[PDB]
Amino acid sequence: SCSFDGRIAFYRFCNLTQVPQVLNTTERLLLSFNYIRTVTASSFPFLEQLQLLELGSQYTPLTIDKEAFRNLPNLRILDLGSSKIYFLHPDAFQGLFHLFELRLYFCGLSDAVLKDGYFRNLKALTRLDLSKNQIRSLYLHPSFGKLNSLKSIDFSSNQIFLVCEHELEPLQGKTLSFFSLAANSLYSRVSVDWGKCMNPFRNMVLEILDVSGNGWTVDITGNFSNAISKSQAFSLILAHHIMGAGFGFHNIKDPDQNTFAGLARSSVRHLDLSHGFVFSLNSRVFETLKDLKVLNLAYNKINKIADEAFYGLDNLQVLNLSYNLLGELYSSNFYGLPKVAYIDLQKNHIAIIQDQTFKFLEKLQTLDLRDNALTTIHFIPSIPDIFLSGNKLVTLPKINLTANLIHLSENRLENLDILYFLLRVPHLQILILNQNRFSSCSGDQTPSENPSLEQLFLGENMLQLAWETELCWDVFEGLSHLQVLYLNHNYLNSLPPGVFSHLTALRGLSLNSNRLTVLSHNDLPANLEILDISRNQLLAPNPDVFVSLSVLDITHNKFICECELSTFINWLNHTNVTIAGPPADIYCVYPDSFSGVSLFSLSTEGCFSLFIVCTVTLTLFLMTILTVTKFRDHPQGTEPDMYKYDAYLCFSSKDFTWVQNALLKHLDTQYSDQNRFNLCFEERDFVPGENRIANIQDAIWNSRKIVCLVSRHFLRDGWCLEAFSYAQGRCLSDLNSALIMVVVGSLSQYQLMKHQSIRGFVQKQQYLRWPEDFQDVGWFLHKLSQQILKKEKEKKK
Amino acid sequence: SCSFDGRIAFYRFCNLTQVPQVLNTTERLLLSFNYIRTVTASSFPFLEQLQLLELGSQYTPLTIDKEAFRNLPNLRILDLGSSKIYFLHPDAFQGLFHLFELRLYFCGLSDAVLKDGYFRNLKALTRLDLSKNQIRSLYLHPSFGKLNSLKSIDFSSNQIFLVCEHELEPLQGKTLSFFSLAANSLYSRVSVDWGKCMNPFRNMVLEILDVSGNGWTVDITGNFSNAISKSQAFSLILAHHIMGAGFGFHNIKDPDQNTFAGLARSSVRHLDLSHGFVFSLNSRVFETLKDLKVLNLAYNKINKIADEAFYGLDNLQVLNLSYNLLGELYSSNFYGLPKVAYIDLQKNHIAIIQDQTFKFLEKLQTLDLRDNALTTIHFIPSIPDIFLSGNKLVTLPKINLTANLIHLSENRLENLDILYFLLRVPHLQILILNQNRFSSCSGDQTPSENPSLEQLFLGENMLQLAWETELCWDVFEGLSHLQVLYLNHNYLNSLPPGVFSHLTALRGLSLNSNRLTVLSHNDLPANLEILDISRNQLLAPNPDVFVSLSVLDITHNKFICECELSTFINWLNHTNVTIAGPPADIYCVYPDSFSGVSLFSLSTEGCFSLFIVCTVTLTLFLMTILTVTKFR
Ligand SMILES: *[C@@H]1O[C@H](CO[C@@H]2O[C@@H](C)[C@@H](O)[C@@H](O)[C@@H]2O)[C@@H](O)[C@H](O)[C@H]1NC(C)=O
Ligand SMILES: *[C@@H]1O[C@H](CO[C@@H]2O[C@@H](C)[C@@H](O)[C@@H](O)[C@@H]2O)[C@@H](O)[C@H](O)[C@H]1NC(C)=O
Ligand SMILES: *[C@@H]1O[C@H](CO[C@@H]2O[C@@H](C)[C@@H](O)[C@@H](O)[C@@H]2O)[C@@H](O)[C@H](O)[C@H]1NC(C)=O
Ligand SMILES: *[C@@H]1O[C@H](CO[C@@H]2O[C@@H](C)[C@@H](O)[C@@H](O)[C@@H]2O)[C@@H](O)[C@H](O)[C@H]1NC(C)=O
Ligand SMILES: *[C@@H]1O[C@H](CO[C@@H]2O[C@@H](C)[C@@H](O)[C@@H](O)[C@@H]2O)[C@@H](O)[C@H](O)[C@H]1NC(C)=O
Ligand SMILES: *[C@@H]1O[C@H](CO[C@@H]2O[C@@H](C)[C@@H](O)[C@@H](O)[C@@H]2O)[C@@H](O)[C@H](O)[C@H]1NC(C)=O
Ligand SMILES: *[C@@H]1O[C@H](CO[C@@H]2O[C@@H](C)[C@@H](O)[C@@H](O)[C@@H]2O)[C@@H](O)[C@H](O)[C@H]1NC(C)=O
Ligand SMILES: *[C@@H]1O[C@H](CO[C@@H]2O[C@@H](C)[C@@H](O)[C@@H](O)[C@@H]2O)[C@@H](O)[C@H](O)[C@H]1NC(C)=O
Ligand SMILES: *[C@@H]1O[C@H](CO[C@@H]2O[C@@H](C)[C@@H](O)[C@@H](O)[C@@H]2O)[C@@H](O)[C@H](O)[C@H]1NC(C)=O
Ligand SMILES: *[C@@H]1O[C@H](CO[C@@H]2O[C@@H](C)[C@@H](O)[C@@H](O)[C@@H]2O)[C@@H](O)[C@H](O)[C@H]1NC(C)=O
Ligand SMILES: *[C@@H]1O[C@H](CO[C@@H]2O[C@@H](C)[C@@H](O)[C@@H](O)[C@@H]2O)[C@@H](O)[C@H](O)[C@H]1NC(C)=O
Ligand SMILES: *[C@@H]1O[C@H](CO[C@@H]2O[C@@H](C)[C@@H](O)[C@@H](O)[C@@H]2O)[C@@H](O)[C@H](O)[C@H]1NC(C)=O
Ligand SMILES: *[C@@H]1O[C@H](CO[C@@H]2O[C@@H](C)[C@@H](O)[C@@H](O)[C@@H]2O)[C@@H](O)[C@H](O)[C@H]1NC(C)=O
Ligand SMILES: *[C@@H]1O[C@H](CO[C@@H]2O[C@@H](C)[C@@H](O)[C@@H](O)[C@@H]2O)[C@@H](O)[C@H](O)[C@H]1NC(C)=O
Repeated sequence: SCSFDGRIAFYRFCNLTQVPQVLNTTERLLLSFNYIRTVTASSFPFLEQLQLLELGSQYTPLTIDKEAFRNLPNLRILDLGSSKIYFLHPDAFQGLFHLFELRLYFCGLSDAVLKDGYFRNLKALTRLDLSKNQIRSLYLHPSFGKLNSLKSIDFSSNQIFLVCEHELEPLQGKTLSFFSLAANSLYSRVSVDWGKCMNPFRNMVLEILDVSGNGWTVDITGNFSNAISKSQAFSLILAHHIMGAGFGFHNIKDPDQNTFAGLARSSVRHLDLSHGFVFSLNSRVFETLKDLKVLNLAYNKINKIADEAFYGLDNLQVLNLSYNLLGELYSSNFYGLPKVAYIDLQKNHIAIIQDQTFKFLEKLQTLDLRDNALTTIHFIPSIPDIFLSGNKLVTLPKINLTANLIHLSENRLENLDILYFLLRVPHLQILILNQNRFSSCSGDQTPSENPSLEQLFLGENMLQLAWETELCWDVFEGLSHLQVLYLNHNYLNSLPPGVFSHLTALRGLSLNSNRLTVLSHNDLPANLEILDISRNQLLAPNPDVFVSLSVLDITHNKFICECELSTFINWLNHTNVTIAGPPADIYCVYPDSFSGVSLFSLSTEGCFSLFIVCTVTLTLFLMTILTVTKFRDHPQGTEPDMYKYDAYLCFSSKDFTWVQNALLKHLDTQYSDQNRFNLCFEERDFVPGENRIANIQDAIWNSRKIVCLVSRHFLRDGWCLEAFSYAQGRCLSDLNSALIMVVVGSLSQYQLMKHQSIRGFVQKQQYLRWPEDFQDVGWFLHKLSQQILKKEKEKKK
Repeated sequence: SCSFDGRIAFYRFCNLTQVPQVLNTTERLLLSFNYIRTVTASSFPFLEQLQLLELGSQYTPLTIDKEAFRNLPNLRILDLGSSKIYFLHPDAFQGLFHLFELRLYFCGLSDAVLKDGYFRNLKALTRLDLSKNQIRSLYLHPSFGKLNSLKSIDFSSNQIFLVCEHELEPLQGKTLSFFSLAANSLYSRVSVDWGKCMNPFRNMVLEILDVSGNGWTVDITGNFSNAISKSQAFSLILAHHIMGAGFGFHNIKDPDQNTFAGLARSSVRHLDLSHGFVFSLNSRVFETLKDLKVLNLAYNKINKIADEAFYGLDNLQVLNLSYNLLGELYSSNFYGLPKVAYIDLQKNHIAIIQDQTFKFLEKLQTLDLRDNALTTIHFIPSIPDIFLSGNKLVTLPKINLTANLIHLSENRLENLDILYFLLRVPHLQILILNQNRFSSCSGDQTPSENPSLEQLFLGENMLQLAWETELCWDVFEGLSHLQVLYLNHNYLNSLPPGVFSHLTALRGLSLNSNRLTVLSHNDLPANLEILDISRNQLLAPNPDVFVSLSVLDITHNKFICECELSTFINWLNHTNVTIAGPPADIYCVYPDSFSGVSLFSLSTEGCFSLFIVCTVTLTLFLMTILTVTKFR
């Protein structure tokens, strides 16, 4: 099983009938590599909370009866992969109301025609997949008309030879409906129809159109381009064929001219050539298609790049050149792409990038160069974010203010390319430097000019000898990451106190996997929440302790447990458990006799054992069964009746910003995993079956208390339903702890209409107003967590 | 210190001068993560029986003087790793007579040229290593001529651009000397010399030749393959480059035909492609090389294999295909490998193996398939030994007499695959079955026909309900291993006496971690030396005792130290100390007052150290209910 109570998997166990042992709350069920064959009615009346029900995977089903999936309303998707169904029953998929996708990969369609298909009662049917089938006719059945949510379909590996006009009637029937027609993928078609009254693709807007391998020869694939004329399609991928680019080159230099002749009239926006194995890319390829807003080239082997190659693209935006470089490069790649913005040159084998490379550009706002090249920045436009990982030594950078994001992982940098790069990016926020193997660290000429520096990781790297200078002297909110910096403790003994002096808004410093001997403590910062210290050789105490410190990781370190240092072992004990890390991962090293004991067990004695270990286990057994009772909200299971909630939160819709961020989060954070402090709502947990006013009525009985949030808006339409209820039937008295008033905002007097119950709970004056200052934020949470846990007043007098 | 008197290790202690506290008999000294810098004469006149003296590891040695290692004749190896020496003194390594290997990993050679090197007085110098250096010239100094014991050297991460003929003169001087030239590994070379009177590798037999990453482009690397022509090399690894196989494919389809052109003349015997990241394996790769006596493909990612893929290999023997499977498989992989014998398909991800897989084979004598596939034996030739572990349910086996060794660990077997597989292996000797989780145990249809059965371990498994039948009725010298078999004590009561009946030449039976209630004793075997009995719930004595029993393990068991069973507690005593196990690990369980006391301390009476703790625990359990309800 993957997850307890929810996710259960059964990967090949050879069962005959379904598994009943599973619970009814199982949301993700997986039955594959098994056999059931005959699927009779009432198959799964057990589970009713399913979503991911991957049934069909080589389950070799022979037939399918009706009422198979009747008790599966919340059924999201169903994957009938590699199945062999012969008989298809009309009312088999009945009851599936929330069915979106449906994978019918190799369902064994011996009954090719889709007319007999039964996907009419599937309105939420979005992505209906049909691959590895034997469909002969592309003729869309009238049932597609009802399919409004139908967004994508993948017709691949079927058959379909001719594509008449009459086979596209339901298409023109819908005025607004996206359609990712992924047909003609790995087929054996021959010809199609053209002309007629209206072209088969005339007055028809499609989302996506794939033609991954259509014909056998270039001569028969030209007629098809004459039928796709006058068609408004977003994308159009011509993959698995084009081995070379050019004026209009595909295979043979003679019939390759009639191809672009039909796509010239149509205004193509997106053109992709993935897995096309384009060796050479001749001069001027996309010239007829200037309306190409976005292009795509994934997994290729480009080598011929002319200065007139990308010409024609007057308005390009996106362009992913993923794995298609290597084999030298020239100067000025994109000379005709001023409006370019996003480019993805991930995973390549470029040697050395020249100076003038990213010439004639301006609107470039995102440069992703993962494992691209040796990187040489000189004429790189205003790009806010850039990714440069998996590289080597980098040369002088050249960027501007616009750069607010930048990444550098798994590299080999120096103290030059980092200084100048930061000199003009005060808008920088996130920055990463993991496993860069820093060579030399300057005194203060590397991380200069960067006030808004938020994230800054310096893990796995080396410095000039050891840390002995302050680099972060201008970084206020600098969250550093010092993981194994190979720092020699000899120079760390006289560590400059002016390093952790400027840092005032530090969230947490992580000094782990390091190699120090004396753990200095400069508690100048006051916003430090954590300090990870593990895999070290520390053994030195310090009276100076931070104020906001809470979680101090100090596990697995060379601790000397003898009579020499008794002041250090004394500090860690005085710091209570509230200020310490897992005691379980702390053992003494130096001691040969005693090895594997936590510091919170060693005896502080100055330099009969069976009695010692027998008395201490008794003293342990004297307190551990005396403090768990005392130490360990109001238990719902001990309540007289059966209440489901602790407090019903009554509020307004305009004041959701507070009830959703502060109130709920501060009352749910405690005993969250224990699910003890539950809150009743009116929109999160309701009954459609029920009435508005009464929805609150039931919430009163179920909840232990009622904590409303009176406001200048809560009176406008939140009290209009409450006051009316108090008139007829009474429930909440005056001086009872059952009701708790909370004033989030001062409410005037003119707002109060003729309601007599609103001014009744204000007369008693027992509300909990929201403090204005931030220092008072806590005294409110105290009482807000008290009055509710308070025992309700009894009925007797 | 690792071992008393001999092995002492000082891992990061920060000490200027060497540790004088060590003894003279210290054979293994480890001084790393420290600092000494100036190494003056008479460094270690204390220790004189050293062998493993790893000195240099980031010890940042600035300079080195003479007479440093004078008092270290028995000094075997020295590893100066990650060091930074500037000045090299000629007579620095004097006195080393038994110095074999020498690791100079990143010694910081600011004085690149090796002419200034001083390794003449080192005759025992076998494996001289020089990695991560800055050597520019491959020119071998005349000093190599004296190095007769010089077997291997690793020239990696240096510089070396051109490899002339004149840089390979000391080689031709020696008529008999193995040399594992591991040069050109991660360099930045460009070209070499060709033609001339004689080729640079003409009339020169080498043991090993590594070229892990040489050029930058396929074009410049083709010149190198034309200079290595006519060379008698035992091995030749082309690693970290070939991302695809084929008729002679490497990178670009045009300049990859001139590669095999030069290696065609030279008769290659060993060809390895480790860490090559070979994805696709086209048809017919090694065709020009038919003299390849042995092959090797370690750490690769082979998706699919063609039928004519392994074509060309006429006389193959060894073939370690370690971690390079997954991605479906076809029928008849090695159709052209009759003479193949040893193959290593360790660590792979194969779903199911077809019927006809090991077709056209015969001289296969050792099949190692550690964590290979679901294993489906059908057309397997005469293979004496085979290793099948880290697998799942195994189907009907098909082997012959030739199989004398077989292993099965960490699996899920039944009573079918073990029966038939044993029906034709009377020559079997060793057999392991640790953690196989046996499903159903047959009465006598599983361990049949196997007289020469020597080792037979049945640790961690299950049987039909419990042990209640004699399986080893034909196994004479069968050394069983019964560790935790989940045997229910209810059926163990009527344990068939005919189980330990046939077993006469038994060395020792291990009945540990089990869960029996009564310990029976059928002393029929007269050769049983030992009988491990621990982690059980036994409490039954028996007059029948073996004769050759010496060590009887009987610790950590549910023993009832009361007045009920007095005959059992009286037996373990008469059996003397010579026939017993560690009394220290024997404590009473059932009792609550008398707890934690060895059977050889209990008194036999009819119905004082561990007594005071039983009284102080009561007094503190009485004085507590008193002062708790009062305090807080
Ligand atoms: C999973 O299925 C196992 C196999 O069930 C059947 O076993 C015999 C009787 C044959 O008829 C075979 O075709 C069947 O597959 C069960 O033993 C097992 O109990 C099942 N798991 C559950 C739900 O307990
Ligand atoms: C699993 O769920 C089964 C069906 O539960 C309910 O049955 C009736 C009472 C209706 O209220 C219906 O809406 C529900 O589906 C139970 O019969 C069964 O006891 C459950 N399994 C467990 C946990 O016992
Ligand atoms: C492309 O279409 C061309 C014209 O097809 C038909 O030719 C005659 C039979 C007319 O009467 C009418 O049916 C059409 O105009 C073909 O000559 C050519 O072969 C086609 N290309 C292919 C698919 O091979
Ligand atoms: C850039 O292109 C990326 C890859 O696109 C495709 O992803 C799948 C469907 C493959 O099977 C293959 O055909 C392509 O590689 C996208 O993930 C990314 O969204 C694209 N950039 C944009 C516009 O966001
Ligand atoms: C980076 O910015 C340089 C300076 O641009 C501006 O100069 C004057 C006009 C002021 O308005 C000032 O605030 C600006 O900083 C440009 O000269 C330079 O071309 C830019 N770098 C690039 C992308 O070439
Ligand atoms: C150790 O902890 C002592 C108690 O701290 C807290 O005291 C009140 C406010 C309670 O809410 C309680 O639960 C807490 O444990 C401190 O008085 C003492 O200063 C601490 N030791 C140190 C590090 O000085
Ligand atoms: C745990 O620490 C105990 C108390 O620590 C401190 O002792 C003195 C020096 C006081 O002035 C005050 O700071 C604290 O109360 C020790 O009594 C005890 O032995 C320690 N436990 C262990 C691990 O032995
Ligand atoms: C190990 O070395 C310890 C100290 O050695 C050095 O002492 C001075 C000269 C400083 O430069 C210091 O940084 C060095 O670490 C000794 O105290 C110790 O006794 C030595 N270990 C032994 C052999 O007992
Ligand atoms: C270690 O050995 C030192 C030298 O002892 C001997 O000196 C002359 C006589 C030679 O025969 C030489 O081979 C011998 O090693 C001693 O000074 C020293 O005490 C010894 N260390 C110990 C074990 O105390
Ligand atoms: C490989 O060698 C090519 C030409 O080989 C010879 O070069 C000199 C010695 C001439 O005088 C003549 O003997 C030959 O033509 C170069 O064209 C080629 O660039 C070299 N490979 C590299 C490093 O690119
Ligand atoms: C079979 O191959 C085994 C391991 O292969 C590799 O050995 C060396 C070169 C290392 O690079 C290692 O990482 C590899 O796994 C050998 O142990 C074995 O000797 C080879 N078979 C032979 C011929 O004996
Ligand atoms: C296993 O052995 C079978 C029998 O081989 C022999 O048959 C006659 C000729 C006698 O000489 C007898 O002693 C031998 O046992 C073969 O038929 C069979 O092919 C072998 N199994 C394999 C590897 O296919
Ligand atoms: C150890 O055992 C000694 C011998 O016990 C029995 O002596 C007679 C009565 C025979 O019947 C024979 O079966 C046994 O050997 C005791 O005398 C001695 O008390 C024992 N030691 C202890 C634990 O007290
Ligand atoms: C117990 O051992 C008795 C004699 O003890 C042995 O005495 C001498 C001769 C040495 O061999 C010494 O090692 C022995 O401990 C036997 O008389 C007696 O039969 C043994 N008890 C049993 C198990 O029957």
